[PDB]
Amino acid sequence: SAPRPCQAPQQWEGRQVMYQQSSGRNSRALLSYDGLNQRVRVLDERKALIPCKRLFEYILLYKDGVMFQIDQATKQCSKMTLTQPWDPLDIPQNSTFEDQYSIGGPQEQITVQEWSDRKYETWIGIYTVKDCYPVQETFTINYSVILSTRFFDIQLGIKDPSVFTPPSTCQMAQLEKMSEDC
Amino acid sequence: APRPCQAPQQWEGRQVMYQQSSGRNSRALLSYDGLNQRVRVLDERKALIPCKRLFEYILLYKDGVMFQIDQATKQCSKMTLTQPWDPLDIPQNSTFEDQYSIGGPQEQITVQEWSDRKSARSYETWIGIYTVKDCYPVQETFTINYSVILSTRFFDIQLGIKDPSVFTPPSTCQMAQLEKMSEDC
Repeated sequence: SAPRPCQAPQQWEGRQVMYQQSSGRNSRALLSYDGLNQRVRVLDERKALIPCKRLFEYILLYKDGVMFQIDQATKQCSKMTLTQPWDPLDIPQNSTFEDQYSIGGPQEQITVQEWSDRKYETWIGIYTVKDCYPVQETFTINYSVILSTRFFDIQLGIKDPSVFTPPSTCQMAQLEKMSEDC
Repeated sequence: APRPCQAPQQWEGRQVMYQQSSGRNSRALLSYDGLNQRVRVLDERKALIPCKRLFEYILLYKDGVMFQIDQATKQCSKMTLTQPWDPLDIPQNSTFEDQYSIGGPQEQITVQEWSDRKSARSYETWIGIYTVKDCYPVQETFTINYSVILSTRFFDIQLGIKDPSVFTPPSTCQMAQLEKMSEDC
């Protein structure tokens, strides 16, 4: 027979490195992922002091239809409507099985599997074999990367759920986006 | 402060190479022989969807040459090698960025991210992710003014080269086409 898809943990926090082709750049962030409540929080990290990217904090509530963008310094808020639907960090059953790799080398390694859902926008995810932790996600339109994103330092559960409760400023914030440049 | 480990300088495995020029990922087999300054790579096709035409590239940097070989007809292209040899290691001059852990608890590897930012007056930064215990390469990313021009992931690494004949070009490359050839069906 053929490999059957495992079940990704649906409550965990860790760190991400996200590449997007629109900018052509990498963004580091902390990432809280609560798939049980369809909600996700992310906090920009600066790598070195070279880009002055202006750090932000984004809170996405898909149970509602909304997301908040918060300057990390001034804490000023932007309320953005959420259009596209909730798309969880798991490997759906309908997905096909591409490949099984091993990362690292002979002494210290993990086995991982690459799956493709092709949800013509195609999605491809790499999750571990033993316990199904996410390592990488890639969304691609006609066979060119629009976005990929790497995950590490993952621990299960959410430590402090207040991460998901927006600051006082978002009680009545603008509606019209904020920049991301100094 | 973290000191850079020593990468293995002979291994074979598989690569996934992203290129921004194409915007695409290409899978291939990779034999890497940094002791002999030479590297061979053999295209793999994902599915039967792109008809990308498979190739085999052999890079001999000691002789300053590289050959591009059709996997079907075995026709060859000899292209002189310009930019110099750059091994898959973390040079000493490199600075230390971050230490991650991939996967989740129990089935995990710790890795270190290092950056050489090797200018050569253009400010092209190099960023490589290597394992912490025994220094195996997992990922390489070259970027010019802070946008990815090329990255490449490595897996299924075993040490040494099993059959070194991979590095001897086929009979046809003894006098090859001398220009580039296409990669399309």
